[PDB]
This record gives sequence, C-alpha cells and structure tokens, in this order.
Amino acid sequence: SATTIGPNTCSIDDYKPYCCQSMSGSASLGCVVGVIGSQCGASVKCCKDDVTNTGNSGLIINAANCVA
Repeated sequence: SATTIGPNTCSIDDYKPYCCQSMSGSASLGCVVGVIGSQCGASVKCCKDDVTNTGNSGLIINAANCVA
C-alpha cells in the first residue's frame, strides 16, 4: 500500500490511523501512530487505542480493536 495517513482516514469510532508493520513473523501488529503526511506501506488499520502503554515504539495492538 501507499495510502497517505492523516487524522481523517481512521478517526470515526474514536479511532487512530495505525501503520501496522505486520511482516514475516508478526503475531502482534506493530502499529505506529500514523503521522499526518506519512504513508502506510504495510497494513493500515483503523484501531481505537487498545492501550497506549507497553508499546510506544509501535503500538502493540492485539488486532482486536479495529474495524478493518
């Protein structure tokens, strides 16, 4: 993917635009907060929050807090 990330794509159901760096061998998606202007090459997910702790360098989302 190469979608442009901003507080518009995922911000509806209290969501954040998460750039999940899901690669070869990733049970937990390393979803870094999409910076306005950045592009998501991997799995861009619209997740709520999950927990903004224990995962600052790429939020460790349990993949169960997003619409799609």
